[PDB]
Amino acid sequence: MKLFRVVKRGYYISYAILDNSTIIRLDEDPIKALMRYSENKEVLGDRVTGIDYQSLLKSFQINDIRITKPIDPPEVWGSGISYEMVAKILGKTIYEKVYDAVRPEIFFKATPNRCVGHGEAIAVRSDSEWTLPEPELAVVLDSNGKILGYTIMDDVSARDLEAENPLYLPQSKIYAGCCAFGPVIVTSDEIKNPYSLDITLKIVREGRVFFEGSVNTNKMRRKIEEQIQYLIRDNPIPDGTILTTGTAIVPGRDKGLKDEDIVEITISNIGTLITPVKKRRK
Amino acid sequence: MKLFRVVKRGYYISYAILDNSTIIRLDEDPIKALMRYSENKEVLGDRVTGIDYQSLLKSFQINDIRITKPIDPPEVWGSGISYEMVAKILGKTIYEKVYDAVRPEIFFKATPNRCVGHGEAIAVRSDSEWTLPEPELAVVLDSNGKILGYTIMDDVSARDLEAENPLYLPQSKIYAGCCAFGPVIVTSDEIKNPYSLDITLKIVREGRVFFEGSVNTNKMRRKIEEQIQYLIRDNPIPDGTILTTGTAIVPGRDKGLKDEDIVEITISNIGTLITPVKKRRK
Amino acid sequence: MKLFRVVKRGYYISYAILDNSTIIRLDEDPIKALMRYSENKEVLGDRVTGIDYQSLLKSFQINDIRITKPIDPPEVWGSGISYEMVAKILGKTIYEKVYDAVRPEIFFKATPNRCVGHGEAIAVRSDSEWTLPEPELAVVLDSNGKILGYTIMDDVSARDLEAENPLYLPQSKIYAGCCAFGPVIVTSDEIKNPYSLDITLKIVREGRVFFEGSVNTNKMRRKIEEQIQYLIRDNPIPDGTILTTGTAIVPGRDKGLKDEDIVEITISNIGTLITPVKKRRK
Amino acid sequence: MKLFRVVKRGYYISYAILDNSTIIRLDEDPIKALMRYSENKEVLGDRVTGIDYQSLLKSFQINDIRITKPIDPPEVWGSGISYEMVAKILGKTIYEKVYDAVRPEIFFKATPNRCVGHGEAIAVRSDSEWTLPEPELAVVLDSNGKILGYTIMDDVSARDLEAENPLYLPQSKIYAGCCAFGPVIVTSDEIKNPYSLDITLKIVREGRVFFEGSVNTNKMRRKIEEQIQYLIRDNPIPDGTILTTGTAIVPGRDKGLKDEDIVEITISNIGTLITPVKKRRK
Repeated sequence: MKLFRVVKRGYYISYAILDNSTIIRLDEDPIKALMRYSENKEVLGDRVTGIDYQSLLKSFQINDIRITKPIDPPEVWGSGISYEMVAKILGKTIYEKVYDAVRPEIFFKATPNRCVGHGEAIAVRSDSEWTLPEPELAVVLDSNGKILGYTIMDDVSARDLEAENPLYLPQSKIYAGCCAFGPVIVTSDEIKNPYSLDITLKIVREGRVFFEGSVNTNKMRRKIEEQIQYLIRDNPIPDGTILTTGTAIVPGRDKGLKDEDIVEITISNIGTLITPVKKRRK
Repeated sequence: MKLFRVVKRGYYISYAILDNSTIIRLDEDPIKALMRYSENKEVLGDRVTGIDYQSLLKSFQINDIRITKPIDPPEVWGSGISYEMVAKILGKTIYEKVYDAVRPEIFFKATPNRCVGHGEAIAVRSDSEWTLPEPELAVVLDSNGKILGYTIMDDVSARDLEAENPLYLPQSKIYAGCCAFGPVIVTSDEIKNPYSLDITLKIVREGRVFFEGSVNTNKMRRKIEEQIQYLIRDNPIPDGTILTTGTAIVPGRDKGLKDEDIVEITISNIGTLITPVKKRRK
Repeated sequence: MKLFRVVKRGYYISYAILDNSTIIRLDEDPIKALMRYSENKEVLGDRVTGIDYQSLLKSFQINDIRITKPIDPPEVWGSGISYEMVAKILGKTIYEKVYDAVRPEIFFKATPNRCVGHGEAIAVRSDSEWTLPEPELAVVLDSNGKILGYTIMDDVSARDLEAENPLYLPQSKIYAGCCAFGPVIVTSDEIKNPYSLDITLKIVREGRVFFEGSVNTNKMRRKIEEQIQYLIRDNPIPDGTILTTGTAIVPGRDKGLKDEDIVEITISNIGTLITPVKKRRK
Repeated sequence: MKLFRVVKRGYYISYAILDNSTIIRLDEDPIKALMRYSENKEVLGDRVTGIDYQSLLKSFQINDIRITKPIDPPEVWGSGISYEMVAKILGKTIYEKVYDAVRPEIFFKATPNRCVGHGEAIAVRSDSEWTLPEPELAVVLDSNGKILGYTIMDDVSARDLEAENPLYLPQSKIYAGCCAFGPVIVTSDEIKNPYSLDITLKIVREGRVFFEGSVNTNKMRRKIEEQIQYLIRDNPIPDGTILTTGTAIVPGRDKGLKDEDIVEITISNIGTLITPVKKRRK
């Protein structure tokens, strides 16, 4: 099952694609719907025609329906340095110490209103000279830490403020439009092996491929279930929480984002998340 | 006005004390009520007798009413190193670089369900050997960053995990019972000078004053309005957000919290916030 | 307990008077509150001062509080010809046949929005030349038919349309402002004997006692519990239904109501319900 | 447009048939949806397949969907003696006086919870020996009295209690299961001439046509818009009110309903409303 959501005259409607490319309109709340599928694979709703999923992906809007965030995630948490490869602890950089330590990095990324979806604008902080997208695999979680599905997430990071001091990390990570995900949430059975997926980042400036990069999830050192385990320890998370698993694609110092740019992120079996860039006014 | 809230048979009731020690039961939501007072000092409700504010402070519960968090803060943000006085940037420690830099530290502290109030238990992470309370002045904010009132907050911090690596800071700061505040929210006109208040920390173990410390807010280097300014920049905050302003009282390596302890925090004009300690099971 | 309700800035607040003239503000819905008292006589709320019940009765409004209907009755049912003393069945008038028959009269009187309260205007139909108030004792009922309390009701009746044909009875009885009740609902234990109460009707025109009449409930032939029994038979009634028990005070053909009139109805132990009259425009 | 509604796992879903036999699932509340069509004929929703309208009509339930009342009518009002052809006024029977008078009969029939729909059981009062169905054309109304659509209604009447005394009419007309309507609500443009429709009543006992009768609406003396006019005069009605227009098909004294019977009512362009009969236990 692949689940997406549209906004129509100020209200939401959630749809799901079954393997045979038939579209079902959901009776239930999308998060609630994912928990059900996670148990017995039952889907409650009616089969619809006239919903052009393929056009929605390309054109975002058709008539009076517009695609958006597939769900409203109550909490979004991140996890950095999970692939194989200035502030320093006794000679070693903080990043490489965490790479080797038992305890992974876990941080609070976003609230639902700080997130955007397919075809909506991510933002660059008014006071950042160097902001990069971080293309990551992300998981949707229930309150016990059970994986309800997968999606593409863009962990938008004001890399310059982070470099200045690791104590500025929250300011670098949490802001309006700091996070984008979609275009769907694929159920768990739609991905046989999560550690064998291709993630591709493209930044597009005035029709020009300004950056192109790729990495496969088989290069992920720190496994997903360990990230989950450390996230939920003594820490209650609501149903529909998203944990974003980290990035391997890191553009250079010169590849910093700016106004009008287009960030396209592709992951096998999920699709391509396209977000325009809007630079904040001081 | 001094505003508190009780839980009675599974529902909340909000009350407010006017200077002449008369208690008013509120018609409005407490956050909504604070926004009103912030404009024209109007309070909507009826005068009540039989509500023993003074007993509630000492005994927490009377008959079927129990005092709790005065409001449900949609977001709680912290701000460290704001008073005058290992990871390091070119010789200098990360903490002292932020002490001198233009940009203050701002971090996401808690969601409302991760907070507790007067007479409820703060927690120590199951995997922390050294956790300290951080006694701080805290402000209640509207969406524009206007100060709606003041309160006492305990920024409960797993100091050992933080010391190990600054990237563990979120794990050290965000968990169930990681934050406590109360016992009231005092309106802005109840504090003529916020930079002239006495904050006192006491940890009590088996009847014993295990730690006692004090500092006055006139020692606050980084001012409050600057913390607000940096918090809201490109970052939308909901009505009733609490920003906690930082601590000067830091117990030693040997004064780490444990099960059954009592943390009492006193600030002039606000009162005394008392929270028992509960140590988490692995 | 004597329970009343005010409207304050577009919202309701319910209060209750305990025998010792102390006023309690209710935590619960008034209908829900009556069901509780009906079981164990428990009242949930806080004691208030500054609510001037006695002024409210006389002046209707004080500052920003105005007295109104004590509850929103989901259904209002009437019962005619219950005291001892043209359409006709085999010589006898329909009214006198029902007087003698086993089966009492039961009719649907009003929906909640067709009702008004103490100090609000009852109406006369635009097409009625002869409308009279019918001063009656009324009972508040739970879904099983248990008496939750008593009140005063004015069954406002377009007597001329009724006289023309008994099939016009619904049109004579159901309209905007066709019904008024209050000023309180007295709990069941506040009336030792319901069949020993004085009901008094006064119509007041330009300061003038235009009509004065009285009757005692000891003259009630058809008992209340029989009316209840016939009302609920095969007929589900919601909690807080009001059944009005019938009238003995009937003004003459010349005493028909008109614009600006004042209808005052008094019953022992309950009080005096005052409603101005407004004549409808064609 | 022809609009119906199902109950599925404790919740409602509303569908509409467009002339070309395509089924649309509604985004809006059905009453709200009818008001929209009444203005500009716009319908908000998605085209569905797999909803077998024709099976629903015949079998009531398929899988986990069951057809029911097409809407929840806030108020149901009746109107008797509207076709061309003991209590008496000066020699003439009350019924024939109303037949000739300017003022039609209007009565309150039911609340929504006293109504049932296609395939659900109408009831006979436990104390009625002679109850008949009254097959009528019914209109759905907005608050101004504008006709939003048409439906079939069964005005179930305890004819014996009515005959005994016209003051028992409410008891004869208002009870649990006293009213049934459906199976759809047809929009106004689906009926070119409301005064040219065939209404057919069949009572079925153990496979046997126990009664069969028919009449055409061209025999309706008292017109519909006059009934509306008299209904709303000084009397506010909510959106989605149903007014039932009266019957011409009256079975004999021997054709009284009983347990297990099947009442089938057919009207041109609307369909056939089928309701089993359940006799009440004393």
